[PDB]
Amino acid sequence: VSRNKRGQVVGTRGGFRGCTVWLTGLSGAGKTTVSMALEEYLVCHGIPCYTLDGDNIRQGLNKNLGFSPEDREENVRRIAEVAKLFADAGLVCITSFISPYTQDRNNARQIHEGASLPFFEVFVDAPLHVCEQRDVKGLYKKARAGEIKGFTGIDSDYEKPEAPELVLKTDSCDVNDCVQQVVELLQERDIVP
Amino acid sequence: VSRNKRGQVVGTRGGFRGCTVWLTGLSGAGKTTVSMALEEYLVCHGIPCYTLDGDNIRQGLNKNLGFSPEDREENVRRIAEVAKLFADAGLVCITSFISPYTQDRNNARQIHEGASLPFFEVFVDAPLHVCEQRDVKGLYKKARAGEIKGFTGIDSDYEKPEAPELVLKTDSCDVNDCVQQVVELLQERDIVP
Ligand SMILES: Nc1ncnc2c1ncn2[C@@H]1O[C@H](COP(=O)(O)OP(=O)(O)O)[C@@H](O)[C@H]1O
Ligand SMILES: Nc1ncnc2c1ncn2[C@@H]1O[C@H](COP(=O)(O)OP(=O)(O)O)[C@@H](O)[C@H]1O
Ligand SMILES: Nc1ncnc2c1ncn2[C@@H]1O[C@H](COP(=O)(O)OS(=O)(=O)O)[C@@H](O)[C@H]1O
Ligand SMILES: Nc1ncnc2c1ncn2[C@@H]1O[C@H](COP(=O)(O)OS(=O)(=O)O)[C@@H](O)[C@H]1O
Repeated sequence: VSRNKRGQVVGTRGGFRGCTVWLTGLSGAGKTTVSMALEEYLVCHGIPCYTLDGDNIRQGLNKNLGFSPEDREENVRRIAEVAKLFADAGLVCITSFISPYTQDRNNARQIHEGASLPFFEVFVDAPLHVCEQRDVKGLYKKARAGEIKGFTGIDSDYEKPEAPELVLKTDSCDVNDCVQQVVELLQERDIVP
Repeated sequence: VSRNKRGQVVGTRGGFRGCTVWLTGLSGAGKTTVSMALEEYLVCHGIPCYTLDGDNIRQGLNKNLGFSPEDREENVRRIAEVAKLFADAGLVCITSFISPYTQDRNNARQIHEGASLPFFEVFVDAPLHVCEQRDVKGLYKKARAGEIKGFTGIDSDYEKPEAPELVLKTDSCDVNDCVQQVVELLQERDIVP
């Protein structure tokens, strides 16, 4: 069946709006918080969606991947292909992964734009020194202590987005305020009516 | 957000009905035909769904897998995890893969029933001699000729389902008739109202 027919039966608000909102950023930058609140926002506004994150991907589909650069590349590649299917199905697919390599984020975008599906890269941008100081899950302490090897920002590279569709300054917005900025982008791009 | 809230915004017909319809069977048994017509049927009845098949999975997510037993196991494992996400999102996920190994089909089921998501194994059951004689894509000729190695039914095993939820005798039903049997199962299980 065609995408337009999907858009008729997916959700109450007519129109096909499948797409992928690709969050990227350091550990503790707020990706989980923003993605969960974005999901709540969309559902409350009648827009079916689904979130892919480390919790539901790296314990399942990607349980056989570590954090070597090669495994992060394959992690993101698989996530991009799954997000493309969710977008093709008519859902707003929100992805919440560190995704530290420019090439793999751009490969994820190419998979979508080849299939003529919208792809929005959102750089969840908090300074590393802020993420370390808050250390919301204690991970940065263990990384400095050597108990987690190759942790992004400490012993593994994060390549900052140079051309995201949106930059979220999460040391300066509360959850709902950063969500409002994502909603504005989705309205501009005719995802959210 | 919860599954019940998803069921409110996914589709027009209220109620959460996410699940996976897992087709299994020999090449040429009719999996593609039945899955595509099932998708058409559900969409026409206002039920959002999505089909995973060799066309959209083995050229994308699973492009790095062959047909060794080990690669078929990983192929099915990844597909099962993706189907579980689609079911969790509230969609009827139709899968259309040979899935020749009992253990991997049962592992796929366990992934779903652990997450309390319904899983319906449909054995698309045509005799191998029938599939060979029709040879709808010419594949069986190339398998006998040695141009495709380890082709299911010729140089690779198909373990017949012993406990499917439904057996589809596709040498004896036309497309719509086999679809009607799947619809009956989904009605019995409160997926289709
Ligand atoms: N001053 C603030 N008040 C409320 N929420 C905030 C504030 N600053 C950031 N956030 C939100 O908190 C999450 C993490 O922000 P961060 O500054 O990394 O940690 P923390 O919020 O614990 O200070 C992000 O989703 C962000 O949107
Ligand atoms: N007598 C029939 N008339 C119409 N469709 C059929 C008939 N027998 C099978 N089918 C459908 O054709 C597809 C493949 O059936 P199969 O017998 O393997 O090949 P073929 O249909 O070319 O004879 C299946 O989806 C099945 O539902
Ligand atoms: N070495 C690590 N580097 C970054 N995150 C890690 C590492 N080890 C475990 N984690 C974590 O695994 C999740 C990050 O995974 P991803 O977002 O999937 O990373 S990515 O680089 O491959 O995109 C977080 O739960 C998290 O803190
Ligand atoms: N050696 C093969 N055995 C079975 N199918 C093959 C083989 N090589 C290519 N194909 C095909 O690949 C698809 C079957 O793939 P799957 O359904 O994904 O198989 S499975 O065994 O791993 O579940 C069909 O398009 C098809 O005919």
